Amino acid sequence: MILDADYITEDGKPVIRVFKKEKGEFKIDYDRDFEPYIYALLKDDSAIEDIKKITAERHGTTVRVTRAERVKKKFLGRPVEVWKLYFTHPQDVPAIRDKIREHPAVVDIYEYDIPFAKRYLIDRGLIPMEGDEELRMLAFDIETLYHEGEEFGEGPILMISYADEEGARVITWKNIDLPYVESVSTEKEMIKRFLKVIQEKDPDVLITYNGDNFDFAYLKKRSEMLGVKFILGRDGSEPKIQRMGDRFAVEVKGRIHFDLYPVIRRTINLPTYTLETVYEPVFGQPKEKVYAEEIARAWESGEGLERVARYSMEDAKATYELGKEFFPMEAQLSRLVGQSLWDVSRSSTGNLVEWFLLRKAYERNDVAPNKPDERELARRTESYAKEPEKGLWENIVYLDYKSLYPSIIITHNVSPDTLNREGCREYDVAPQVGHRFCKDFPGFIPSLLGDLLEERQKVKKKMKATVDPIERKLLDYRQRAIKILANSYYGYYAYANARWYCRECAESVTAWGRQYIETTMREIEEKFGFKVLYADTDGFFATIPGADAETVKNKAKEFLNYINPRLPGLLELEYEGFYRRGFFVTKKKYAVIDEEDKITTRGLEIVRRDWSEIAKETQARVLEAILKHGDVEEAVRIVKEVTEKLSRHEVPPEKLVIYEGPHVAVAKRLAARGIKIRPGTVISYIVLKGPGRVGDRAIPFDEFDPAKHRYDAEYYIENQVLPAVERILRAFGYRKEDLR
Ligand SMILES: [Mg+2]
Ligand SMILES: [Mg+2]
Repeated sequence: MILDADYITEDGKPVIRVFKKEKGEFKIDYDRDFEPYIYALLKDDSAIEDIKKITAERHGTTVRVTRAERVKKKFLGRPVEVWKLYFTHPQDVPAIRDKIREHPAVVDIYEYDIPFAKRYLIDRGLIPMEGDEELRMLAFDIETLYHEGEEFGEGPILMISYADEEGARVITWKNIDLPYVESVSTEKEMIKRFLKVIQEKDPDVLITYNGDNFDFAYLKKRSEMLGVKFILGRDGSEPKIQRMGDRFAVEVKGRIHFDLYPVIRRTINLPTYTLETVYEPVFGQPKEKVYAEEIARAWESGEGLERVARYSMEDAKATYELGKEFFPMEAQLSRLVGQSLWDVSRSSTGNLVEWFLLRKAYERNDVAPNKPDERELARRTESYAKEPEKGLWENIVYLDYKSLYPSIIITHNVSPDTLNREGCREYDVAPQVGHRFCKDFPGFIPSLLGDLLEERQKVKKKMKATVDPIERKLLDYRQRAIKILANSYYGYYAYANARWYCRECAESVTAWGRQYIETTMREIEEKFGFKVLYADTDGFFATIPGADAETVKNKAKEFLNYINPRLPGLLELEYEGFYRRGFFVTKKKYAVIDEEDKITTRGLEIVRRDWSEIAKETQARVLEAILKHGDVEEAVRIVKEVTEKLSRHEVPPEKLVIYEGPHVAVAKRLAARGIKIRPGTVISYIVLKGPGRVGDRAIPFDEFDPAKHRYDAEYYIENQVLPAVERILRAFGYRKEDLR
């Protein structure tokens, strides 16, 4: 199994290194014979003898064109000739290319910014992560003493923990009694201990959380002074700290540094992500955080410390198992796309599509377009972008659309190379946007999308016919990845930095989308007696007013296999679900309840950061009276009861606690217990009645006596409780005033 590729240089020449892991042992294939190159379109062949003499310099030495050969290719569905120019070292390219294209006989130059090792993987047709191999993985984390007045680097490494299928321990230079900790002389001897560990297990994959921006940039700095050589690469080098966007990323030769942060900030959507945050949504339960306890352990020798140890092995374990959760999808994405997991786990879907197109382009001898320069990219930033029935309804079906966009792309053959072509004998016309797409031949993108979809279907048959749990799981992920990629083409067409950019294609796919949803919703109403209540870009909610639940489910099935044989191409409507009751507020706000009594809402619940218990309980009760019981007036009543108790200081002070000027206040009775507070802390308080603004006197929930402190009743009624139900009831005709 190919893990990755890079290159080094001897006496001015590149040498490719492919890191493999096959049948138990690590291997390194070297290749001294690959050559860098680019392309050029010349106004007349006679100019090459001029171009072969252009020159530049690097490291004080002269750089030239090695060889030049005339070649036949395809550019946007039009045959054409170009010259392939070779060189000696890949870095020669960045230093001589500009000159070559500012020559008069040059229309343009192509494929001059494809990194050498990826160029190699694509041209030699090698595909990383392809086998059936078992890779040893292992995570690790460090803990450093907070030195208030920072100077990033200053302050030893208190702890460092790792995690493997074989347990999970912690190593330290202090004394601590626990069946899983380790104590040694100094931090230096700690760091040497750490290195000796990895050297022993020799992991193929190292897992971390934000390891690209903290953990490696620390173990390093505080090692240049402890006088130790932080060696981890199977080649004996130190981790290579590179630069991606405006932040950084770290690489470890021979291995694979998997940083969860990027993936998670893309696979799971949350308001504020955090190791303990993201750990709960993945599979069940909590962990603990926000310490200033490091300060306590620093001042006392005894303990507090023995608790902080737990924190560590926990970061370490919570890390090893989340990584074990997102590795499969990222590995299949790598195999599907043709690039390493290091790069794939750190890129956007837009880039995944690009890397996929460049490979196919080479495969089919299609020359690639260039990325946008400052101005082109400047233009490409001018963006592109009915009402729901009102009231309470019942016996509702939701009809889903299967692959809407990629479906339209294939059916109408929408591609940059088929756009408004001259002399086209057969073509389709884009709805309101009159663009003509030629059908005299298959379009570049369309063909590839078509091949992808039927591929997914062959994997599904295989997944439904295999009986082994391990193969079934593998085929399942491979199957989902084709889906993620396929549903990314539409967005790609409108991606400013995209090589195969096409605004006429995007607007068109969007226009056809509305025509199809329009005609489908018209059929079901005029020929089957339904009434559409809400519509999305894809599916829609509908029902037959005053009919039995089974009468609606069955009538909807009759509709499906009546409209599909009538729909062109691969598009289909698919039964999705049934709901007993629901109401739709605006273009993206609604609430529904399934038969099992489960309630779902979109854009209605608390998006706050300062929510409280009593505010969350009341909104839930309002939604239950309406959806589970179909009683609007009962909801309205429930909201008055609550504001009444809360106005008569009767509400149990427990449900009033909140997490994260009022803050400036909490920082006082806290800075009293000698507890300092900076940006990453725990702020749990309760609002009280005070001599100033209605929401500025609060104190830690600790300091609370049912006879020394009362609670600011109006803060809860106005800032919190009402704005948690106002929008829902505003849809049934009520206002703020009918709630107090
Ligand atoms: Mg950490
Ligand atoms: Mg830790």
